[PDB]
Amino acid sequence: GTPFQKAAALVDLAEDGIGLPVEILDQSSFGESARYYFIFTRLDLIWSLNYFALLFLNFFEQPLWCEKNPKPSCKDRDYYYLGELPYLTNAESIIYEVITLAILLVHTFFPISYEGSRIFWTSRLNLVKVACVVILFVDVLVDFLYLLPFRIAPYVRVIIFILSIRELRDTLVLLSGMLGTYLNILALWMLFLLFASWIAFVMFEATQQGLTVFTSYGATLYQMFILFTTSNNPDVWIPAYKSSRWSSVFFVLYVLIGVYFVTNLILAVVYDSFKEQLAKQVSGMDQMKRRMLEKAFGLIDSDKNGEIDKNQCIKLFEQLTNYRTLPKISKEEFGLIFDELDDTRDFKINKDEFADLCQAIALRFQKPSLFEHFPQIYHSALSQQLRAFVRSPNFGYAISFILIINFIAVVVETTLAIEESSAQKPWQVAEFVFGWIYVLEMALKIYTYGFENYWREGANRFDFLVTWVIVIGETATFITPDENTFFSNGAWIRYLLLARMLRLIRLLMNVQRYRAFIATFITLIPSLMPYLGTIFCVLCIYCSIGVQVFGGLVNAGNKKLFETELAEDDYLLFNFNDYPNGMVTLFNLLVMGNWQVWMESYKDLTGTWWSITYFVSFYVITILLLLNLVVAFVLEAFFTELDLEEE
Amino acid sequence: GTPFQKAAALVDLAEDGIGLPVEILDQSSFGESARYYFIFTRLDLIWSLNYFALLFLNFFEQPLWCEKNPKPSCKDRDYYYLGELPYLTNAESIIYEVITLAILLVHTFFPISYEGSRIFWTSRLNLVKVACVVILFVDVLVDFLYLLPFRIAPYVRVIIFILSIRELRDTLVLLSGMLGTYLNILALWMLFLLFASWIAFVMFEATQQGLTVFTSYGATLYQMFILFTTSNNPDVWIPAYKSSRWSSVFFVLYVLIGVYFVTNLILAVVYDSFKEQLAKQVSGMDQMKRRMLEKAFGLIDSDKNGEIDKNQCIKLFEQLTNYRTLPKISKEEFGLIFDELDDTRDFKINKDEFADLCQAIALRFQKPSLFEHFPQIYHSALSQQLRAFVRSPNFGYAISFILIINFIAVVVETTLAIEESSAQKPWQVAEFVFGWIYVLEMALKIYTYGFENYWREGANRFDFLVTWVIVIGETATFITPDENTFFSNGAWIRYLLLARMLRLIRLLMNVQRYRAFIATFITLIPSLMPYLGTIFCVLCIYCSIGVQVFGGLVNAGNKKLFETELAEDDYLLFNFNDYPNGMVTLFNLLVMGNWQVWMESYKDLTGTWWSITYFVSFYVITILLLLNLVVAFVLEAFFTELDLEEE
Ligand SMILES: [Ca+2]
Ligand SMILES: [Ca+2]
Ligand SMILES: [Ca+2]
Ligand SMILES: [Ca+2]
Ligand SMILES: [Ca+2]
Ligand SMILES: [Ca+2]
Repeated sequence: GTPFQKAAALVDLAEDGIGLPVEILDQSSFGESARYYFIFTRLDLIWSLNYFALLFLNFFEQPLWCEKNPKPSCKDRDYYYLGELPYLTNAESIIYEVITLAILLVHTFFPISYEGSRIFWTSRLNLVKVACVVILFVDVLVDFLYLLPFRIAPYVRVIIFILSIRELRDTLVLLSGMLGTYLNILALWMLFLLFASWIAFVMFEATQQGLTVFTSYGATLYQMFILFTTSNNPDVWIPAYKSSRWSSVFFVLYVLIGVYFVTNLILAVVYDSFKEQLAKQVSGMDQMKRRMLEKAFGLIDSDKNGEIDKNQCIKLFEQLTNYRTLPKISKEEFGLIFDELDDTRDFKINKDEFADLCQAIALRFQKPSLFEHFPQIYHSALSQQLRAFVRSPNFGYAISFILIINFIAVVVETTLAIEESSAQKPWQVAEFVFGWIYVLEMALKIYTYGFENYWREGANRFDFLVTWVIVIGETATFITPDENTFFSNGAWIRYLLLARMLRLIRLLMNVQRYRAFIATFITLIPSLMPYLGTIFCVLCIYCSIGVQVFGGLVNAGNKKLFETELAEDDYLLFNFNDYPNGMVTLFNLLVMGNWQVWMESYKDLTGTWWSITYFVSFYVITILLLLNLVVAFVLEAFFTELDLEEE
Repeated sequence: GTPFQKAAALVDLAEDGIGLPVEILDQSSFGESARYYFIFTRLDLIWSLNYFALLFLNFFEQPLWCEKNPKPSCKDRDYYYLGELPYLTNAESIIYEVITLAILLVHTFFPISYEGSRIFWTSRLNLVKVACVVILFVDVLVDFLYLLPFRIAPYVRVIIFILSIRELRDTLVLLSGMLGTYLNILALWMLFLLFASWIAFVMFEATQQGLTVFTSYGATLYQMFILFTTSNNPDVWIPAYKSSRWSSVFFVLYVLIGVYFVTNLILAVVYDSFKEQLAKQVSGMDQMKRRMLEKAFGLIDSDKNGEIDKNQCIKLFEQLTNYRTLPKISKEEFGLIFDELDDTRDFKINKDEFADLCQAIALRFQKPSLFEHFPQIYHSALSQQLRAFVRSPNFGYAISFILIINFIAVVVETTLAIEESSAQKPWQVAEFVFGWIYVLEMALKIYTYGFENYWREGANRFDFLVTWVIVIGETATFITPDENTFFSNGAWIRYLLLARMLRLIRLLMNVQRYRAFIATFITLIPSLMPYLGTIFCVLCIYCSIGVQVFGGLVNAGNKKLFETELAEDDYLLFNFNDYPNGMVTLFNLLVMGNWQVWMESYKDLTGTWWSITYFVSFYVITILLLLNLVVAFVLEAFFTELDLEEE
């Protein structure tokens, strides 16, 4: 067993908790596990595609209320206000499920090769994975045999997706940590609602407002909760205002105190609890990483000199360069990283000085063109003058001028968006000219900056891609002047218009203050991804629940639906019949926009007051816990960067 | 001229920028100015009452649209949806205005006595004050003569009230400072709205959504601005969703980006700018305060020894204690203040050590009963055991037990809130007993702690007041059992029930985690008062404007009003006919609850697209700038208080 291989495995496990167990490092037959692990990691993209396909299966699955026999079969996509996504027949669903299950079974049970036997079965996460996959196998086998209270496949596959990604698991652990403090603050919020509703119930006992709205304590509590959400602020206390204008003072006090005090208090408590949870998790990961790096360093130096020389550290570099989970490293980057790692400047790396490897490896991003093969062309008087022009600050001025002229052309073109394509050809030719000038611009920029220097930064690659896609689109439009179903259609023209509008957005980066804010947003989006994914999974679970319980109560032939708020407001296309319909309905409830319309209506269709436990629990878990968290991150990023400029 | 008098004036000016001018300190005839200033400050409560009466005059003034001759006179409070506040006739209005104007004229022109002549006419604040008062005098004289485009008195007296209070002036200066940054971020927000609306206009050109909602660029910009506030989130893009379910992706992107990027960015920018404004203002005030303290210290020490001996420093306090604008100081507190001021512990105060006078004076709040006059009663065997009981921790346990019994009794009372008073007398006697037990409790607490000890803290005073207030009412209810219009009325019984329920809040006072949050809420409001006052003044200005322009367009006989959103939603009692009606309508717009209903409707009644400039500006100035600032203070207070414990 080569010690450098064990050190490379330890570095992989030090970068993140995913890796080989520490209990297999010194045991015999180490390379056999290593090769199997490497082959497994070669297919991470395949595994990711499989998991995403497993999740996206739910969008196309036939709803359970179609599994029965409604009086019209649900192929009439308009009767039940469904729409726009196809349904897999039994054969398609079965073959798709079998494909996904085969890939999942290979993925789940493959670790047994490189984890030994006892280690695989002694891990809680692996036990949960195997339990989920065996439940999935039993469920699909039952489906095959039948061809049943309900199908448990959506929930189990969503759980598999959640625990297949490290970030979602971390988010769930953090939410579990927060749960206690969240329940504590929820108790105070509930006490405030209960006392305020009791006060309102007693005050408006025999008044006109107590005979239409606050009929009992339960109705008063319900309406006061809705009012706390400010979804019906003027509506709820119109009778009180009409009977006595002084009654509005109490409701103004309630709304103001509730909204500002309670809402901001809940947000602050959630942010504090999540910050403490992050502190604990990050401390745990940091200690694990430090311990793993210490073990690796102790393993490497078998001479016990205390420091690592040049050749040994280089050898470690090409031993660990084989992993795909670590950043790519070049040849001279080996020496560059070794030089950067040295802090005491002694051509050697200390035990504590080596504890900064993970940060150091992905830190260079620097350093030469292929245009210097022929020096008779690159070094010329006209070439030199053009090279002087390209870095001249007036080059950006000229580009901005061309962009403004393009802006004028696009605005005048959109002005005549009603007239037919008879007079559109001169403008199309002009935009062809503009696109080809932009192509000349990018080609000249490549011809100046070189190839690799042009490819180092990512924004330049994005500009590269957008320029090519827009120019190939405009060429496809131009070189085919005859009518065709792929070039004379208005959709292609609209796409071309949007392409020019994005190219005109490019202009907005001229203003430094706006460019800073756009850069802050763009940098923020990757860091907000795990929480958005957790919200997406929660919406998936709630959509499964809503299709299960509120399945087909909204129809075109229902009688008691047309007396509800949903039909009167014309939201009947926002329902829980489909999976996509649930995806959009939970988005509409996700913003508190007329959110009580659904809760009022489905409570009527279901016929029980228990159904609101679905929506209330949705509001309490999603809006008060997750969205508050997202808003907290957005505010924190903006506040930190804002303080960063003046600091 | 006594130097100690000049030092006292300088210390008064060092506490806050309000005081005598610095240019009269060395001039002859100081006591004449000092006595006039002292007499003036003796009437600060009268001045405050006068200013508040001037501000509250607007609530009762007859609306201008009544000064004309409508077909029915506006004494019909039901025809124009007015109500509940009386109108002053011409004589009452004239006499009230003359009284207020005379008092304010005395207040404004009095500083001429103690400030010389040139100094009074060389201050910008005095110049604007005299301009406001002369404009008010001209306006009231014109009103008297007439017995006219519009009445300028409301705005003028609102500005007089605004600049009569130092905190409102400071808030206006800070808003003027923020105006530039707020305008920049508003420009960015407007660019976002403009381009998003253009993209939506060209996307949905010939679609069903472009033929009903996005008819033109102006209508699209209007609807997208409304959608930015999520006031009509599902409503606006129903046609797009019904024609193509994929069109919802664009609107989901727009709404999410708006709500979670732009709104929070505006909030962060406003908070950062305002925090910088506080930094500048507080730095200026602190430097001015230190300069004034240095001048005072240089003035007092005429021996130039560099430190003040004890007796002279004590003598300074008898001179400076005559001002009503400085905290009260007791005779024996002089030595304690002198001891606390001394940091180097040398029985003397240094030049730099004198910088902490304003902080030190209002800092002691410590240091004894009158019950010890007879020692034969207080020092008794039973009295000693009672003293042991009262400080025992089980005393609070017994109090809580009594409170829980009171809870059970009052809940059972409220259950039988429908039955009349025959069975209500046993419960009335029960609450008679409970209130008198609480009276025994508070009197016993006085007897064990003393009188001044019972009076030092303010919460004890509040408990004192509420105990007497509730017990006098409960005893007046019982001692007069016959029917009366002041004791047998149901309103009095309801007041008694609310008083008891408010008393039961003490139970929540026990839970430490809830106690901290309630304490933070109580402590925050004193610090939030100037901003709420600024918002109140802005609402006053907008109410004056709305009554002026949207005066009587909402009637019971209007034809085009019943085709608007206002009448259909039954908000007609929320209008701008009155001043109180404007006070509540601006509150409903102040919270974004169905806020576009008014803006849609008055745009129809006025018949111009310019009227929305009233509401849009109201959104831009109040909600984006002021309410965001209030939310920032609430968040900051909660966050700092929460982080205090873990630190
Ligand atoms: Ca790893
Ligand atoms: Ca070594
Ligand atoms: Ca070293
Ligand atoms: Ca003063
Ligand atoms: Ca002295
Ligand atoms: Ca000293």
